[PDB]
Amino acid sequence: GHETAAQRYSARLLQAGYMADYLISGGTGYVPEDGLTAQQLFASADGLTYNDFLILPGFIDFIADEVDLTSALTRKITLKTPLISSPMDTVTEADMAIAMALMGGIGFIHHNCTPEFQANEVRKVKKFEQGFITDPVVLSPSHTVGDVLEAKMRHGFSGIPITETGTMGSKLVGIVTSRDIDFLAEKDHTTLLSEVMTPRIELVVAPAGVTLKEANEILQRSKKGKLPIVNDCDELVAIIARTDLKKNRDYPLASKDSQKQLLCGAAVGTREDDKYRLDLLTQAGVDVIVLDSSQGNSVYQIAMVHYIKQKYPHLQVIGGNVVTAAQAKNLIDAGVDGLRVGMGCGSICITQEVMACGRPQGTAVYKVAEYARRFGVPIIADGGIQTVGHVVKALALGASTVMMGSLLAATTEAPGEYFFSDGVRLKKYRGMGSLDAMKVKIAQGVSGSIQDKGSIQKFVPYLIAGIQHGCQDIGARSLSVLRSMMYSGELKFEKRTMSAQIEGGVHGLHSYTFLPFTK
Amino acid sequence: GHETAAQRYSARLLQAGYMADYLISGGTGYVPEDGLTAQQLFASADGLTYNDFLILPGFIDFIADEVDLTSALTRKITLKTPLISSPMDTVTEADMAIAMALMGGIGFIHHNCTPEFQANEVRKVKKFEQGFITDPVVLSPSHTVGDVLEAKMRHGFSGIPITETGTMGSKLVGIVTSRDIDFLAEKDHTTLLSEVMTPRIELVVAPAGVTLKEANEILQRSKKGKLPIVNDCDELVAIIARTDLKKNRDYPLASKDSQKQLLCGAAVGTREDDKYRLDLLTQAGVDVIVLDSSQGNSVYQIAMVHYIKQKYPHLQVIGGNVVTAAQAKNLIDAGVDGLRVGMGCGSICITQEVMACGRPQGTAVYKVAEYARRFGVPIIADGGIQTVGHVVKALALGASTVMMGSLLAATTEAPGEYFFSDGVRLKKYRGMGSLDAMKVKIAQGVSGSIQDKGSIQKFVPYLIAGIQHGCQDIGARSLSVLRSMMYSGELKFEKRTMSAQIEGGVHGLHSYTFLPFTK
Amino acid sequence: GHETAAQRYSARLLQAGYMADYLISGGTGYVPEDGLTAQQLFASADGLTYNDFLILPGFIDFIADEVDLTSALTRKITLKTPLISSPMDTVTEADMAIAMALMGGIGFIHHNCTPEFQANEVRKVKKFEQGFITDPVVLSPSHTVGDVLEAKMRHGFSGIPITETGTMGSKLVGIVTSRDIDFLAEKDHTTLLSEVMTPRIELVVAPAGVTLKEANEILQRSKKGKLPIVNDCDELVAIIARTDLKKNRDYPLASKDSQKQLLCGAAVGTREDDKYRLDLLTQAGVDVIVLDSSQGNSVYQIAMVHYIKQKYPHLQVIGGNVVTAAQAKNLIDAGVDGLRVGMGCGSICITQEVMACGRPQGTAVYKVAEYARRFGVPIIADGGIQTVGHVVKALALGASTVMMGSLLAATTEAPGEYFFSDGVRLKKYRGMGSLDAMKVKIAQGVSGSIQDKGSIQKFVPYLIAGIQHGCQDIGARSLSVLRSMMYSGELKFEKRTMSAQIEGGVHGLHSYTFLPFTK
Ligand SMILES: NC(=O)c1ccc[n+]([C@@H]2O[C@H](COP(=O)([O-])OP(=O)(O)OC[C@H]3O[C@@H](n4cnc5c(N)ncnc54)[C@H](O)[C@@H]3O)[C@@H](O)[C@H]2O)c1
Ligand SMILES: NC(=O)c1ccc[n+]([C@@H]2O[C@H](COP(=O)([O-])OP(=O)(O)OC[C@H]3O[C@@H](n4cnc5c(N)ncnc54)[C@H](O)[C@@H]3O)[C@@H](O)[C@H]2O)c1
Ligand SMILES: NC(=O)c1ccc[n+]([C@@H]2O[C@H](COP(=O)([O-])OP(=O)(O)OC[C@H]3O[C@@H](n4cnc5c(N)ncnc54)[C@H](O)[C@@H]3O)[C@@H](O)[C@H]2O)c1
Ligand SMILES: Nc1nc2c(ncn2[C@@H]2O[C@H](COP(=O)(O)OP(=O)(O)OP(=O)(O)O)[C@@H](O)[C@H]2O)c(=O)[nH]1
Ligand SMILES: Nc1nc2c(ncn2[C@@H]2O[C@H](COP(=O)(O)OP(=O)(O)OP(=O)(O)O)[C@@H](O)[C@H]2O)c(=O)[nH]1
Ligand SMILES: Nc1nc2c(ncn2[C@@H]2O[C@H](COP(=O)(O)OP(=O)(O)OP(=O)(O)O)[C@@H](O)[C@H]2O)c(=O)[nH]1
Ligand SMILES: Nc1nc2c(ncn2[C@@H]2O[C@H](COP(=O)(O)OP(=O)(O)OP(=O)(O)O)[C@@H](O)[C@H]2O)c(=O)[nH]1
Ligand SMILES: Nc1nc2c(ncn2[C@@H]2O[C@H](COP(=O)(O)OP(=O)(O)OP(=O)(O)O)[C@@H](O)[C@H]2O)c(=O)[nH]1
Ligand SMILES: Nc1nc2c(ncn2[C@@H]2O[C@H](COP(=O)(O)OP(=O)(O)OP(=O)(O)O)[C@@H](O)[C@H]2O)c(=O)[nH]1
Ligand SMILES: Nc1ncnc2c1ncn2[C@@H]1O[C@H](COP(=O)(O)OP(=O)(O)OP(=O)(O)O)[C@@H](O)[C@H]1O
Ligand SMILES: Nc1ncnc2c1ncn2[C@@H]1O[C@H](COP(=O)(O)OP(=O)(O)OP(=O)(O)O)[C@@H](O)[C@H]1O
Ligand SMILES: Nc1ncnc2c1ncn2[C@@H]1O[C@H](COP(=O)(O)OP(=O)(O)OP(=O)(O)O)[C@@H](O)[C@H]1O
Ligand SMILES: O=c1[nH]cnc2c1ncn2[C@@H]1O[C@H](COP(=O)(O)O)[C@@H](O)[C@H]1O
Ligand SMILES: O=c1[nH]cnc2c1ncn2[C@@H]1O[C@H](COP(=O)(O)O)[C@@H](O)[C@H]1O
Ligand SMILES: O=c1[nH]cnc2c1ncn2[C@@H]1O[C@H](COP(=O)(O)O)[C@@H](O)[C@H]1O
Repeated sequence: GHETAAQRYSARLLQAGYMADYLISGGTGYVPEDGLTAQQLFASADGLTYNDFLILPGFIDFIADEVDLTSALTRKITLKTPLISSPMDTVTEADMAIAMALMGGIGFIHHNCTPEFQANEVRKVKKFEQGFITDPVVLSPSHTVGDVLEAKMRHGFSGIPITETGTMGSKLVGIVTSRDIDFLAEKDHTTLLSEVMTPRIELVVAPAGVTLKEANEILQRSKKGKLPIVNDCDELVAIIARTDLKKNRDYPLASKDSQKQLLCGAAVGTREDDKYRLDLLTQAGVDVIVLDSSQGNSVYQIAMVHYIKQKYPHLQVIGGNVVTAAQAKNLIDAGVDGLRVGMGCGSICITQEVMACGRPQGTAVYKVAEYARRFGVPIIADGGIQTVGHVVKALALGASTVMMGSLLAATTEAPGEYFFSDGVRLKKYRGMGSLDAMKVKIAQGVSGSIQDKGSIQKFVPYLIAGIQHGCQDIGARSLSVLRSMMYSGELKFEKRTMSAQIEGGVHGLHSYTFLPFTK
Repeated sequence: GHETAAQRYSARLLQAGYMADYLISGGTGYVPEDGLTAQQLFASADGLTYNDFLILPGFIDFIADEVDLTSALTRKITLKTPLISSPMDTVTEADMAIAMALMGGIGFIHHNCTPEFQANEVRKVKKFEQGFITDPVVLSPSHTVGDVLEAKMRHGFSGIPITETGTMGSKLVGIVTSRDIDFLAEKDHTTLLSEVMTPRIELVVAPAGVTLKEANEILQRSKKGKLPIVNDCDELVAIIARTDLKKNRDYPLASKDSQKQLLCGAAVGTREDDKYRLDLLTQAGVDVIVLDSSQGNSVYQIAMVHYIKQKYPHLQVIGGNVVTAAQAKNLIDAGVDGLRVGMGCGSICITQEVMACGRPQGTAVYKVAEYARRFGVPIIADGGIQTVGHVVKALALGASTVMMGSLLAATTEAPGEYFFSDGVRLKKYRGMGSLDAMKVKIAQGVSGSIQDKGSIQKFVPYLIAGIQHGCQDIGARSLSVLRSMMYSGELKFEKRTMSAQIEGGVHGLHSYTFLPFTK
Repeated sequence: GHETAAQRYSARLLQAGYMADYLISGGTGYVPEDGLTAQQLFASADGLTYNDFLILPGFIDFIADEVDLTSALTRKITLKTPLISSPMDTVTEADMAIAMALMGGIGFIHHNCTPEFQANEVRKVKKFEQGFITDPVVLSPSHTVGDVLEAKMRHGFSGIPITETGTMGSKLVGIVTSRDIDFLAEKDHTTLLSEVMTPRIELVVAPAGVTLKEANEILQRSKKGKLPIVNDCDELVAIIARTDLKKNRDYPLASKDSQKQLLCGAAVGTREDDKYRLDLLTQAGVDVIVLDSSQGNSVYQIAMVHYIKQKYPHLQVIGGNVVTAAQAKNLIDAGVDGLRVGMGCGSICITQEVMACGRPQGTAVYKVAEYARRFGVPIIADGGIQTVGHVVKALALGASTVMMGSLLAATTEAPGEYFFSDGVRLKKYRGMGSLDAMKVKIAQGVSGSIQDKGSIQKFVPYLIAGIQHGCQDIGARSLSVLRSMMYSGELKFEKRTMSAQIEGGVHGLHSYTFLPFTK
């Protein structure tokens, strides 16, 4: 479980110089009751959003850096950070999904594209970091230096083993890399690869049947960039690459599978066409699926959940969008591994004033997460996240992970180009029901634009530090402890009037210019 | 000289199927006279700035890519691009001066710092790209792997040759790079370098007395990252690095000296302390000096020019902001190698409303350049450059090179950090007389801010393409040809009314959003 | 006469190592001709104001601090600084007129008050600093301590010699100062002054007929605060105070008469009642008069000039507001000692759009000053002064002194109270024809308000440094040299288009925040 502020304070006193007290209660020391429990905050029957309340501070006995951010994404997937990139076309193709998985989150690739385009973007994510490279790019020695330059420009790899037949079943005859084609003149599409390859007699190679770690130490001490792995009959089984040891060293939080590939999610719809799409995504090695709709409690979605679970039984599935326990029930009972929570919140959205449907997002996260914990199901809080305070609030109210759109939009890894809208660098960010990119055909999104924020690799550690410092002022050692304090009634809340929201902001200053983080 | 639009058109006709005409004039064909000559434009005796006139289009017989942008900076320095970074604290330290020299321009490092700080920033520029590295980092084999990690942390160089003294006056015992320290655990500051160095029996080395091209080919075919150069007694004379062959390939315009180091300029003032400062800068290998002032026609500046030309007679000197021929005369006669032109123009200025002094910048560039060409002296047009049209206008009016402040400010290579003030990503940009960074002490600058523009290496090729397309539309094959057409009276101009400046902008559109450049 | 930039440069060359040239011209060296002469700038026959032109920079061979700002106010009055405070009720009563005279300018007290109020404000200016105090506060010994406190609260003078009769026509019996009444409790209005005065046997005194300097040395070595001056029969002739030696040390520019009193001016109108008002002002010891009217070329003003000159022939008179040489003629011919120049310029003014009359102020200063110098008459440039650049321009065009309203308004010495208008400290500033203060009775001014600027004693040295630095970039060693360069054609001007005025200011910065001066 977790240890109370009174228990922690009592323990820190017992570690220093400064009786019948244990017999009166014991462990349950006196704390004066102040603020509201989450049960009491939401018993009000009013629509509260992240701006309408505050979390009261606790007792601190740890540094903010010791705060554990480990989170369940689904019944079976754990991420080292609570952060998810939202499956939108102006947010997340492979560049974003790689950057999020490296920083210890995940991305879900968007589906405003062909099945083959989406499966190729998933395949680009899964190939970025590797244990054994088991389907390497291979060439026959009868190819040309111009074919190595073409391969480098088509895939992006220079380290190409050369086997007789030209596949990973033939016999190894050499390797080509950058430093044996890099200096070559315009005689590229004439010089045969046998003229440039480092020949198989020169190679450091390892016998096939070595663990990844044994092979890593062999590669590591060889001082080479590639190590070929070869069976008894001297045939190319796999390669490994020293840049993947560097990627490991460079990114200590990265979300990886057992093959040391980055985790990737993808979106699909609930149409009959989405089954073929799902077949290609599972061939591409996708780790988790979001089903993707305004209103997830439907016969169409409940059918698609049952199909995915009958066909790919090891695959993880997240339920659509829900905002009530009555919606969450039918999807949990259909057998989803997580739920996405939010309807009409989201910076680009107009669904509440178009459809009349939605819910205030603080209430929705609390009500759906409180229902879902009864079955062990994780919640994603989706949309309305404008600040690190909204992330800490979403997590404190019972969300396991937080999904962001506009906060990750106009980073360098978000799709498209900047275009300098109106005296500001200012990138495009749209919404998936925008009618800008998809019978009267009603819009539910608004095609806006967002200020430049630079790289995800510089912006996500600012989110992580803000979440850890928020947990420290609360007195929570981890996100699991934070949610345990909330369901126990130890975590206390205060409501805000309008003037309380105003005094929480910046007041009657003339000029105002905050710098977010400095490194 | 150059060939005229009539001559070019007549030659293009002679190349195709489509008499006594040559005898009437010959070569000088009829063109109807339209617009003004530059001498007529400025004979008006009104203060014209870059917005108050236009250049009329010519005859096109070449592609916008064939346009030669080569420019004289001084009597003896030529740059492959007309572009200079202004010596200001919020614009140009070594990161900017490296980026500008790589893209074929130059930077002048600012002097709002100590003599040792400025000479160290010059030394960082000169060390970034190298022919023979003659003063490499060297260690003795009695040093420890923790010293190599410290040398990487302090200097930035992974590849350290090892000699028995630990200096380049000694026999080479081997080499240490990253791939023989990169995997090491916390036993770094105990393990000796003799346990990790690739010994001199394993090395590829070349005999001292090779040319740089011979040494390049030896290094290149060796496939190693370093080649040590050694004398007859096996002592380390120099090293070369394949990193510099890559830098060369990657940056085809880069402004370099005979030692293959980047060119760097620096600023100094006209005080007695600037004599010592100049000595450190010349020890650091500075290529050119700006004497830096609001008003360069002074006894103090004319003394400093004579001092520099007596003490360092091979150093290049630029005269320090003149706007009249009468000012330019005394500095040209004192023996400067170029002039900086502009006074109280420049985005951060208040000099004209504080001092009453200045001149309108189109007029000043024309008057000073037309006087300076009589003596063969190049002009830098400085300040007021808001657009690529202002660059093309400055160059057409007789400037050899253009110096920019605010246009290069708030790039990634400009000094300082971004601070997200008011829904805009901004960087700090001030002016050198701004009283925010330096007797009543009057201000001449204003401490503003500028919006983010990303990297110089992405923004300067936009300037280059805009300058070449501007030349193509004019009908000029090079910037020398453009200035030759101007002094000959072939290049034609039109004055603009206020309404003409309005119709040259964007009109009564409701929304408006231009993408500057795409690829 | 002045010495030319060519002559100065040639002299600086003769001071260092760096023939027939003197014979070709001699002293008149070659300078390339650039810009316009003032004669040529105004020959254009368009209305130029201070914003429509610039002064071209010269040759510098002195530091900006060597610049002499000495100026003629009238035919017979000289001030150590060109600066005058404008006779308006929101600008100049005695506090402002003292502060301006101390910083080496002058103030003219306003006449929107009673004759006795104006003469009392003049008397407050004249009493602030003193040589011999010839009419001191004197009390008789039959008086109380309560009388000494009432005198201190009615005049402000704590040091009171005690003579028998209680007037200067009597024997001295002691002195009372603050230090021998300050500790007394509230039993004040009982105790006789003979109980508290330092008696005449204890006093250091000097014999009548000592010069002011001899008396200064006696007071100085005595270490006392006062020195009484006494005749041979031991009667009180005068006192002097060490406070005035401190004031003298503290204000080295202060505008003083031969009795070491500050200079003061006053306004009067041209009604019959102004004849009585003038008699009180001359009894108060006023130094100079303004005749204060929108249009000074009137039969009423020419009558009042002849009256003042026939009655008070030693008094200095400034003719009213003129903008043409044809107006200036009839007032110079009536016998004025200076002229005020400007009509409809002035920040609070509406005369041009109400009356159709006025003139552009650059043209008016030039045309009136060029006419007035033929007779040796000084010009005051009045109104439209927004910057130190406008002061330098007005002086360069031929004004001897500059008179300011809105620039001195909302200082601490300007009349009235601050009242914090709209989130800014913001004081009132009205105009004298404003109908806010005073048959349809037409308004000619606009009852506005101005930002706080602190003390005149902190703001006028900023003006002085700005004027001196402006003269230095022009190459003028004094204001007389600046006007000599202008009438000779050595001083050169450039006109400004609209875009030229725009590039002289601050450009497309996002934020902008200049600090005027730092001390
Ligand atoms: N969460 C929100 O607040 C919200 C609101 C609007 C849109 N969106 C987003 O925009 C996108 C579009 O959402 P959507 O709800 O319009 O997509 P959707 O395809 O789920 O629903 C659109 C319509 O198609 C119907 N439909 C779906 N599957 C069907 C099937 N098999 N047979 C017949 N009809 C079927 C639905 O009932 C609905 O009427 C998604 O990316 C979604 O996440 C989100
Ligand atoms: N070009 C412009 O329009 C412009 C205008 C204002 C300021 N600036 C910039 O701001 C900075 C400061 O310019 P500045 O003109 O104030 O610097 P500066 O050092 O040239 O001049 C400052 C003052 O010191 C004096 N001075 C200079 N050397 C002297 C010496 N040896 N002995 C005595 N006095 C001496 C000058 O005459 C001047 O009064 C520079 O970076 C300059 O480029 C540029
Ligand atoms: N300088 C300016 O541009 C300007 C413009 C308007 C007002 N003011 C100021 O307003 C204040 C009021 O003065 P004013 O400008 O109204 O002019 P004013 O008070 O001198 O005269 C007002 C009117 O009365 C007339 N008048 C003056 N003396 C007269 C006499 N003896 N007999 C008969 N008629 C006589 C004038 O001709 C005019 O019509 C002054 O402080 C003046 O300087 C200044
Ligand atoms: N060479 C190679 N690398 C692959 C392949 N599939 C994935 N990769 C990844 O691509 C990277 C290797 O790129 P290379 O071009 O071979 O050369 P490198 O020096 O190892 O990597 P860089 O430093 O990025 O150039 C590693 O991160 C591999 O995991 C493949 O078929 N061949
Ligand atoms: N070749 C290769 N080896 C890896 C990779 N990631 C981990 N390993 C190896 O497996 C070991 C696993 O230990 P860690 O590095 O602590 O755990 P990790 O989660 O796999 O990797 P990190 O992302 O660095 O935490 C490493 O020491 C490496 O030897 C990878 O991408 N490629
Ligand atoms: N080691 C080394 N060799 C260089 C460097 N720059 C040029 N060289 C070599 O010197 C020769 C110069 O030819 P270029 O490269 O065509 O001309 P460059 O002006 O020196 O370099 P570019 O900037 O590429 O034009 C070639 O053999 C280059 O490989 C450098 O930084 N380091
Ligand atoms: N090794 C080394 N490089 C130097 C030195 N002075 C300048 N350099 C430059 O530093 C750069 C990188 O040096 P290294 O770290 O040794 O070589 P590198 O491994 O190719 O550099 P990266 O690939 O960028 O890590 C080259 O461009 C050299 O020209 C020096 O003393 N030693
Ligand atoms: N008591 C007295 N003596 C003064 C005063 N002003 C000047 N003096 C004296 O008269 C002599 C004048 O010398 P300065 O003070 O250098 O010249 P100044 O022109 O009178 O005054 P400044 O312009 O203020 O320097 C000195 O002996 C002064 O001490 C004053 O207000 N009171
Ligand atoms: N005492 C006195 N000072 C006068 C008189 N008329 C003008 N003053 C001026 O007022 C100042 C002297 O004021 P005091 O009240 O005597 O006191 P103080 O000696 O200045 O001492 P503090 O006011 O405390 O600095 C000097 O500058 C005098 O020139 C007068 O009748 N008596
Ligand atoms: N396992 C190996 N055994 C022997 N030689 C190898 C092996 N792997 C690569 N080589 C050779 O080593 C040299 C360097 O290749 P490596 O992969 O280490 O660097 P690279 O990626 O090509 O160089 P760089 O990083 O500078 O671009 C090449 O000549 C290559 O053919
Ligand atoms: N001239 C040389 N002769 C022989 N071996 C060398 C030579 N120069 C470097 N080495 C050795 O070759 C190996 C690779 O070094 P190299 O400089 O080529 O790559 P690196 O820059 O260290 O590799 P990386 O780019 O991956 O960081 C190291 O073990 C190094 O000690
Ligand atoms: N000429 C003089 N000879 C002798 N005593 C004097 C003379 N002038 C003043 N005194 C006496 O000297 C003492 C100090 O006088 P002073 O004028 O310096 O006092 P003050 O101005 O009130 O002092 P403070 O500046 O501290 O307030 C008083 O007791 C005063 O009566
Ligand atoms: O067009 C749309 N209409 C309605 N909701 C949308 C639309 N597109 C995406 N969303 C939701 O908006 C969320 C992102 O919200 P944001 O982080 O506040 O910008 C997504 O994850 C979706 O749940
Ligand atoms: O404080 C200052 N006042 C006036 N001119 C300055 C100041 N600092 C720099 N400058 C000039 O401003 C130029 C840059 O102008 P910009 O490119 O328009 O932003 C510089 O190269 C200098 O000549
Ligand atoms: O009410 C008014 N109407 C017209 N002109 C005025 C009025 N009051 C003062 N002035 C003029 O305005 C000048 C001050 O102008 P300023 O310095 O620009 O504010 C004064 O010296 C007068 O000449």
